[PDB]
Amino acid sequence: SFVPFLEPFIPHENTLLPELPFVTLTYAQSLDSRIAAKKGERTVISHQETKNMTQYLRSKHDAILVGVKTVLADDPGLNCKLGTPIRPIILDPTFQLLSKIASLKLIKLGLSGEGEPPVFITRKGVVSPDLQANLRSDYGISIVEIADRDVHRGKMSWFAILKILKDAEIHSVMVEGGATIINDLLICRQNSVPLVASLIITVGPVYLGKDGVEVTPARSVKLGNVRWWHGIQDAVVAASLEL
Amino acid sequence: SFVPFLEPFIPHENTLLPELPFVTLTYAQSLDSRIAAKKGERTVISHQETKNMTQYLRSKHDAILVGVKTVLADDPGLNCKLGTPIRPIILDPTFQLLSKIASLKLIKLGLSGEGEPPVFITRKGVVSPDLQANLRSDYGISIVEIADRDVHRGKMSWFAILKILKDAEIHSVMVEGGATIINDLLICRQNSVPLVASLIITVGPVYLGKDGVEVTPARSVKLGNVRWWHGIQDAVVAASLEL
Ligand SMILES: NC(=O)c1ccc[n+]([C@@H]2O[C@H](COP(=O)([O-])OP(=O)(O)OC[C@H]3O[C@@H](n4cnc5c(N)ncnc54)[C@H](OP(=O)(O)O)[C@@H]3O)[C@@H](O)[C@H]2O)c1
Ligand SMILES: NC(=O)c1ccc[n+]([C@@H]2O[C@H](COP(=O)([O-])OP(=O)(O)OC[C@H]3O[C@@H](n4cnc5c(N)ncnc54)[C@H](OP(=O)(O)O)[C@@H]3O)[C@@H](O)[C@H]2O)c1
Repeated sequence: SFVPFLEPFIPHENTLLPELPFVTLTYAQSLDSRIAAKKGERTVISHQETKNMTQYLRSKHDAILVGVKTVLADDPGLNCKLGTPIRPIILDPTFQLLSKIASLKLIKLGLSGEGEPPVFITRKGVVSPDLQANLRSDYGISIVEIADRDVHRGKMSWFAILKILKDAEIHSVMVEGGATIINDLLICRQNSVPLVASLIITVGPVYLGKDGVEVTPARSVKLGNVRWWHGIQDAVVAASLEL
Repeated sequence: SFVPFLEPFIPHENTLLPELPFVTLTYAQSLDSRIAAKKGERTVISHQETKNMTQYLRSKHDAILVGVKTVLADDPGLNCKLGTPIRPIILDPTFQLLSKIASLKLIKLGLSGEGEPPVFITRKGVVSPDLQANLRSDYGISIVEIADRDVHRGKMSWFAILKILKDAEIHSVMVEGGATIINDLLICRQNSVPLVASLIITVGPVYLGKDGVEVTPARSVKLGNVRWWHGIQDAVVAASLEL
């Protein structure tokens, strides 16, 4: 199955950037490299054989990270079906989700103990210190702020985010999407060294077409240590990013 | 290997559109569904194991088809390294390749006997009857014209093309690219029946990025009879198109 297949790619000590958590970038794509169907169309890409794999990967990571738009589009739970704890991290620069906090599935799971209470990553001063105290008391939420010095062209530095997480004793983070985060992380380097340690992609045998949500990085990206797995319907490629 | 994997997908007689050849649509893609690198960058997608697979598929087809821009970009051979004959078919509506005829690898192979002399598919009256006689004498070229009735908004009808090829006793055609032709054939139906009988895709473990040549159909497309294979570097998916 996928367990021996993934054994070299689950978080491990041989990190080229030890001030950062072990970063897994992982997503499910159609053949034409879409990760969501067009607006109004149901998204069916990954089948249960590879959904199980994703749950297994979540059991090996301290944290799971997605962007606001993923939260808005999917209302994900962001816990682990095996029952191991995993900390949800939401990249929400202006805290758009504030008005939905009481409705979110990830908030509910944090309150029911079926999940861990989330961390939202925002720009400086987006959430006032007393709003943070109320949200922390009412929902268990933490707010983590990125200084303006670490924001370039309106994008928070991935290095700054990961260093904060690592300093909060998050030793491994599973970044699951969406397309913006995937595209940025695929090309993000620190002195030629990729921040992503493991890249694990489910390929579903479907086309979602030109109006689906596309993944493609701004330049070409070479992979190393490639290994393929497949089941009845889906295939999975695991790899590292080349220098 | 890939031989028993491909046995259900190589040309066979159980065809739903017997006035057409058996059509295999087959290409090599990056993970981000690009079939060629950005302008001026080298395109390395398919590794030797699947290059061998492509040559094996050519040995099962009467004909191989590409568009002009593929020929311009790649100057391809379009023969079969196993030594079996395969007829090159070039979709070239205005015969842009006229000026390059003497230089093209595929013409040289036709003249050397390592390949078969090509067929060019043009609009009506693009190549005068005595230019065709000369080109047929000087290079072995055949010109096939598509009637104006079968051309809509500049695009020739695939149903008309394949009918002509079938009527010329091409019983199976391997359509290899490029993106324009792949995108069109992925959605092309005749009374809900796809013209493509087999879809065979090599996925190479690489991203070519946003400036590469993208494959993605204009709407979502479902697959049937999905089967996966993988080697040391590449994966391969074989499927039919769903009704
Ligand atoms: N099939 C799969 O595996 C899979 C997995 C995950 C998600 N998805 C899909 O992905 C789609 C969404 O993708 P998306 O690209 O639209 O959204 P996304 O990547 O989840 O979120 C993007 C947003 O997050 C913020 N953000 C991300 N990186 C940032 C950075 N470095 N600095 C600052 N802010 C940053 C920005 O928020 P602001 O707009 O507030 O600046 C940005 O607009 C959904 O349809 C979802 O279903 C699919
Ligand atoms: N990795 C792989 O498997 C693979 C395989 C093949 C090709 N490729 C790459 O693909 C690129 C070519 O893609 P592309 O989309 O530019 O070219 P293409 O599909 O080979 O040719 C497109 C051109 O062919 C003509 N054409 C196609 N369908 C037609 C139709 N139904 N009716 C009339 N004319 C039609 C038109 O020529 P006019 O402009 O004269 O109308 C059109 O602009 C090249 O870079 C090549 O390297 C990659």
